Amino acid sequence: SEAVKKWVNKIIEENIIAVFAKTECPYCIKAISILKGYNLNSHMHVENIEKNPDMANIQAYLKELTGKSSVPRIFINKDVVGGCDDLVKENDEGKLKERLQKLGLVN
Repeated sequence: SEAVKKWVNKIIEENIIAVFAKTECPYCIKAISILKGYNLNSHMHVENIEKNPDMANIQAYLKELTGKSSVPRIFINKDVVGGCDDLVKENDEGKLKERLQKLGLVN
């Protein structure tokens, strides 16, 4: 499906911070909360792909893009961050803040 791929692409390209998530997902909630803690709300889009008829297609495409089909899947300025664990590593090690500084998202 070109359609599914184009829809996912639009989400990643039109939002600096793009998070693909599912319903009642602790790690999705944690990742989104960490990102909102940097006051990134205005440039964040969260897509619940479980509430979607094409969940499997979306997950397969996210795996083609990132190596994993699991949610959360996190992109920042179209770059692959990965899952919540990747986000936690970047956050603890200063990489996330550097990412956001280069985007003028954090002082």
